[PDB]
Amino acid sequence: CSPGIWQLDCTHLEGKVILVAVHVASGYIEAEVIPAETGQETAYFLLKLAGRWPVKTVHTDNGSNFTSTTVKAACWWAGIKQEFGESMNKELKKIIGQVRDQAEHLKTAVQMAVFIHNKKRKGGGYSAGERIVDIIATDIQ
Amino acid sequence: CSPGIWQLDCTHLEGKVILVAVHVASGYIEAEVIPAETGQETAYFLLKLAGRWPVKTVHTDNGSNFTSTTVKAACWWAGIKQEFGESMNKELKKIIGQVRDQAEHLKTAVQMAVFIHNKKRKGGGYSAGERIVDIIATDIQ
Ligand SMILES: Cc1nc(-c2nc3cc(Cl)ccc3[nH]2)c(C)c(-c2ccccc2)c1[C@H](OC(C)(C)C)C(=O)O
Ligand SMILES: Cc1nc(-c2nc3cc(Cl)ccc3[nH]2)c(C)c(-c2ccccc2)c1[C@H](OC(C)(C)C)C(=O)O
Repeated sequence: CSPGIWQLDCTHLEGKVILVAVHVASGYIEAEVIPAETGQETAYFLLKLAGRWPVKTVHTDNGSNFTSTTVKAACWWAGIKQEFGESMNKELKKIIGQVRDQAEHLKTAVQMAVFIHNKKRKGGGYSAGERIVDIIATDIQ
Repeated sequence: CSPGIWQLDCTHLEGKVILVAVHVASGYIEAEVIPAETGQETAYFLLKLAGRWPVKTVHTDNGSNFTSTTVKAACWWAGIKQEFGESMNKELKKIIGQVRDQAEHLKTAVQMAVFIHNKKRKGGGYSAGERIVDIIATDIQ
């Protein structure tokens, strides 16, 4: 599938909000514990994302997430469009579960789990980390 | 130069602290406005970094930055080593200066400037964004 498609959603765990972005074509993840599930947090996260990867369109499973003028301003500025028409959210949460006692804060456990997931070779042998980079460079060259 | 070398430092602007990571070989940047210049912030940032890129060693211009047990725990966990033996900090700040009135918060202006810098083609024609991805994939293949 297309190299500029991302999925963005918020799970909850321990009374906190985890924003999770998946690079659809590769399965690569960025996630962030956010204080509140708001347009401002989402806008900000999108700007961070877009400055790091070529982000053409973003899908979500909660469309209402994308209605705030704040979010609209961020996709306007970065040049992003919504997607209208895995779950890595289960798996990520499987991994957080495993590493939870290795860290005091949920946020640290999240980043441990992002790390584990992104490196883990899918022997059949690339990792998600290796695939996104290969796909985006592939698509340069 | 080696594809797993990163530089990490904190500039100040408007009474706030900006953590800036540079991928040395490419000139690609990740930056983040942090509330305080502490070991905890640095540790956390390093975990985020390492889960996204293959991070072998990290250089800094303030070695004392890396002495806290907190920071040590993060490079231990992610498998990172210090570097002992551009400035993109001028340039980044040039760009923040330019975009400042486009955003209410310093943090947004930072992310705008990271975006601008990472995409900007160095016509001679790749961007920093294109080079890191090419270098890391290059180094896979
Ligand atoms: C709060 C916190 N405190 C300490 C910690 N620092 C210490 C310093 C001393 Cl002197 C003794 C015990 C100590 N424990 C550590 C070592 C970590 C840490 C855990 C795993 C990997 C890297 C660092 C965290 C961590 O939070 C971040 C720093 C990443 C924000 C967490 O959520 O567990
Ligand atoms: C605080 C804030 N508020 C609003 C904003 N939202 C609005 C909603 C309405 Cl209804 C009217 C005016 C509005 N202005 C916007 C549109 C932005 C924004 C600026 C540039 C690109 C994307 C979003 C920010 C922004 O901060 C983040 C959201 C990115 C954390 C900033 O620092 O300027």
